[PDB]
Amino acid sequence: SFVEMVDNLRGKSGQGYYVEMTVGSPPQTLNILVDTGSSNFAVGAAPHPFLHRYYQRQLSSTYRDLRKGVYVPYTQGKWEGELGTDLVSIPHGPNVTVRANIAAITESDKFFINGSNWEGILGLAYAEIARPDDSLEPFFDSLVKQTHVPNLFSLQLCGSVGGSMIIGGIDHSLYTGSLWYTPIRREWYYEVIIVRVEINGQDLKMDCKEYNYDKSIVDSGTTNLRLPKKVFEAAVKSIKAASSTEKFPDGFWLGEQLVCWQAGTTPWNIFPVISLYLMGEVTNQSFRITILPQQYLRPVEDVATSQDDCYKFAISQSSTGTVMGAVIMEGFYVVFDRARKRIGFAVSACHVHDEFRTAAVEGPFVTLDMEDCGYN
Ligand SMILES: COC[C@@H](Oc1cc(C[C@@H]2C[S@@](=O)C[C@H](NCc3cccc(C(C)(C)C)c3)[C@H]2O)cc(F)c1N)C(F)(F)F
Repeated sequence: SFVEMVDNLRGKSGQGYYVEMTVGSPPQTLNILVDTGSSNFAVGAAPHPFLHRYYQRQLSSTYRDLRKGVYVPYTQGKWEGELGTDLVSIPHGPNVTVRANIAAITESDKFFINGSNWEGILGLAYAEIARPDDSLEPFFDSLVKQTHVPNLFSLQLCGSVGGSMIIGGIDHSLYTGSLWYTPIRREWYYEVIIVRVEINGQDLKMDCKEYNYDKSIVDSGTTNLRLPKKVFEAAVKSIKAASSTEKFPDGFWLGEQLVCWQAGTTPWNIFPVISLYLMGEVTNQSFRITILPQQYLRPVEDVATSQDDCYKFAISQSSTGTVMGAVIMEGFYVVFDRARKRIGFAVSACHVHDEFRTAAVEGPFVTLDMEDCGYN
């Protein structure tokens, strides 16, 4: 019955993907950002310049105050509010209702995005990183505990944008080829291990621990591919060399300045493909996902009145490990198989197009000593 969940996601470029939910009795409708990088379910519950609607606890007969405060500091953005529980449903999701923890957001700073069209966030990761602490049961744990929904979900994020969140299973009509699985290293973030990196077929040749320093996570709430300082520098250097045929302001490589070309003349060919190899399911085995420039050059509306094609560099430097954000996930079907502690990747039905190249998930590869790639 997964067909009812196909295309249940919407979004705007650089502004996340959201699903429709209802909270309270009678049901109040809200759009909720889908975030595999956090574990709190939180909604605007007070007026805000960027909110067109919000959760009104006073109007819900099933609302229960937990009489505890809470705050969450993200990389960028934070909010604080009051904890409580209430009934929650997903109209274009499984046909169930659950009582879940909800953080009612009363104050925030750089959390809500002007024009994003979402009013809350659904953290889909594990209790370990929930605030105030791991005793606050995350939404998906409540869903699985209270219903017969199987303990997994999958995300098809498509390149204003749409996608699918299949709750409780895998919809085989949403991908082509085979699914390749990498272990979830530890259940807090969706942490994985990258074992090799190549750019246009050239190995970066770093200690693979550098790729996962201090962790690597799959995070739908983050837009960019984010890379640890040393890896970022090596990657940009290689990407610059490959595209040196053209000139870019260095504010572009910092993800600040956008670059434009005459509509339809974007020189895709001069930008390399990036291959990330992930730890596999059997001994000394891995697989790779290959990312095209159409993924890491994010389309942005022209600052000028011109109808050029403009882009921002969507790879940026991190001090908290690798983050495989939305631009990596786009064009792949990603299965969060919590039941079997693994994450699967397959080429998405809405895969990214290139004239002479194609995003891919390929294996098996042999890779020795993969355990040594994890950072401790
Ligand atoms: C520019 O934003 C676009 C972004 O909007 C937001 C998205 C988030 C979710 C964040 C995005 S970034 O902060 C990484 C983080 N995941 C890893 C992480 C890093 C630090 C702390 C935590 C804990 C929550 C576990 C404590 C988790 C993730 O959840 C928070 C926000 F405010 C905004 N606006 C959009 F629109 F989704 F693309």
